[PDB]
Amino acid sequence: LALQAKQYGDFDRYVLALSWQTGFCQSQHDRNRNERDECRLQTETTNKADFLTVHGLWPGLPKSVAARGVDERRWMRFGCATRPIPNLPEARASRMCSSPETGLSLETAAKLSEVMPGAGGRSCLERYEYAKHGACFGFDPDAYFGTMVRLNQEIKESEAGKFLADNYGKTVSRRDFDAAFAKSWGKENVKAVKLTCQGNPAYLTEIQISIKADAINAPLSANSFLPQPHPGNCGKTFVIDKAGY
Ligand SMILES: [Ca+2]
Repeated sequence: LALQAKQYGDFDRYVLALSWQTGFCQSQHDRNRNERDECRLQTETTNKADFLTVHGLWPGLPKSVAARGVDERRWMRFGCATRPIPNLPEARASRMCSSPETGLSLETAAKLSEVMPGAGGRSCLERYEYAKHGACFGFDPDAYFGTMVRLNQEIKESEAGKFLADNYGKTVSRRDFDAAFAKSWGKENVKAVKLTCQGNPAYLTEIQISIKADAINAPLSANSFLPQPHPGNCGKTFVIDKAGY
């Protein structure tokens, strides 16, 4: 089912946010944070690429919102909660479950759980994510979360996901990662990716990909991406963290 905005739909992109699950857990641990049930339960699996989980799908700054004075950073920080508009209740990471239940169908909830360990349960990551990046757009939750799942799978199945899989636990260079990405989607789209790392030596924690708003309901190709200015804080070499602290 197609993902369509009903309000503030005049934005040009979506940032698919994927996290290297193992790395994510590794960081929460090293920062001395409380271990979540998703990390405490985290365990080794057959397809290493499956460690690439869904974090979210974030629409870019809507022109109609920018027109009212909202800037890129404010948008990145508050999303649907920016003022003067859309001005919806702020979604807080410290109380994700306090955000409104999305209305996601049981079927889509199950598909999401398989790839978004933080969804539902006592985390409620999907409520936080929808309140911040979807509610103000009137997105059908099913089409919204259903699209994240699809995109995550296509990524995992491309040379990008395979790259991660083959270098599981190894140190890689941003250069080769870029070649892996460019291999499936073109050299010119390498700048659509922002990588996030933690620690020193740096290890991967998240992958952010800029996708054209107009190409969101189609299988990814070399015309689905938009370059963006932030390479990330990973440096030219980083580690594809393995499961376990
Ligand atoms: Ca680890």
